[PDB]
Amino acid sequence: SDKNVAIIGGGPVGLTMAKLLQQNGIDVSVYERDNDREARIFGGTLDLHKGSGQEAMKKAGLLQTYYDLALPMGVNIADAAGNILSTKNVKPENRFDNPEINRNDLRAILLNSLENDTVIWDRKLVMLEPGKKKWTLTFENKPSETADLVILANGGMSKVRKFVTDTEVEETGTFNIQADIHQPEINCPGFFQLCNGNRLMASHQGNLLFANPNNNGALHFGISFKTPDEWTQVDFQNRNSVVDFLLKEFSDWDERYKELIHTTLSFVGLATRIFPLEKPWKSKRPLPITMIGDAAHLMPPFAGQGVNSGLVDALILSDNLADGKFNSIEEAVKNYEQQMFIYGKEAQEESTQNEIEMFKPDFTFQ
Ligand SMILES: Cc1cc2nc3c(=O)[nH]c(=O)nc-3n(C[C@H](O)[C@H](O)[C@H](O)COP(=O)(O)OP(=O)(O)OC[C@H]3O[C@@H](n4cnc5c(N)ncnc54)[C@H](O)[C@@H]3O)c2cc1C
Ligand SMILES: CN(C)[C@@H]1C(O)=C(C(N)=O)C(=O)[C@@]2(O)C(O)=C3C(=O)c4c(O)ccc(Cl)c4[C@@](C)(O)[C@H]3C[C@@H]12
Repeated sequence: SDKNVAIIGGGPVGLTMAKLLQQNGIDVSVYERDNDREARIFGGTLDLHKGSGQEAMKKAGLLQTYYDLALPMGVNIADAAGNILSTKNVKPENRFDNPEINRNDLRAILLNSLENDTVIWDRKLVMLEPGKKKWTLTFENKPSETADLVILANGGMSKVRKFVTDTEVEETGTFNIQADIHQPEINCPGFFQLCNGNRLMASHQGNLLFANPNNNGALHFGISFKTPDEWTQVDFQNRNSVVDFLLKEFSDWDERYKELIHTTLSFVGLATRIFPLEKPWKSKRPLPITMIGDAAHLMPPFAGQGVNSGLVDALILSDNLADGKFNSIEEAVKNYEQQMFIYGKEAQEESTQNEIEMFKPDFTFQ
């Protein structure tokens, strides 16, 4: 390689891709939407499985650092009334597939690992266009740049996939509402104490509640349900409008959980989406281009596949792009994509499948 790569998106999947390339010498860049490095990343915690997510960290020398920040966490399962199954973390296993890390923390660990100015902040890729030998990358109100390989690694809603595949995202039919509570122990004591330093999942009448009670000192919860045919007709801008819907749905549940709803300051309602690995991707492409993470195989969050498969993506493509066991870039990508279409479709089938089971009328996590 006498060339350069451009990864669109500073996600955990993108930044990883960046490290694994950079430590092999390959000249690389990460164009990130976010306005600066201390931008707050909304969402839960992530857990890197020992088979996969962890392996990539290993190969970047960051596995250790990952544990250092990660927190092993037990899981309580609950009725609407009260407790059902507790499960602590047995010390034989607290260093594996469990350790829940804060999304920002992971990025901090990743940004450290990269040379300075590897990530160009406030760069919102609006358009991608292939020239003679280089792609031309267009960013909203910033100068364009060019590169010899673009790796799309920029979210399940990537607006810029066209050169790789005509496939488009699809809503699965469920919906998720997600929120944070700061100082959970004061603002939802009832709920905090039901968690008891442990994650919490409870299900009742095709309504699922999940919670982590300790995400860097804030509780993050999720509510889930098949999308109402009524929908759409809840305003995620008016908190009163969201609260009123959740209370109608959650009327049955204990006083403790209703506190949680009534306390949340603001909600983030996004539908469950899939970007299916259905057709093979375009086999004639103007220049070399590929996709990793959710830009590749966006799938329902109901299985902890997601970041893990996506990190595997980096591990594989990065190896391919460095070992010198391929004759052209085309071939190295075209090979990574074969493998991903395999464990990828697996991960998706699994997630879809878990999705179906949970919202089935009468479900218990036991
Ligand atoms: C509610 C919820 C819960 C989830 N829970 C889990 C889980 O528990 N375990 C798991 O493995 N997965 C989970 N997922 C999926 C998980 O978040 C993703 O797999 C992973 O975070 C996505 O990694 P990524 O870097 O490929 O995507 P992203 O993290 O979305 O990274 C893309 C990056 O590109 C940036 N970007 C977007 N557009 C542009 C652009 N135009 N130009 C430049 N940059 C851009 C974004 O800002 C972002 O920084 C969950 C998803 C949701 C919605
Ligand atoms: C966003 N939503 C889907 C869930 C959610 O709201 C969570 C949260 N911390 O509040 C999660 O734990 C989740 O985001 C989350 O992390 C889950 C998770 O890790 C997981 C894995 O890895 C394997 C099997 C299962 Cl059944 C799960 C499971 C159900 O615990 C999911 C739940 C989701």
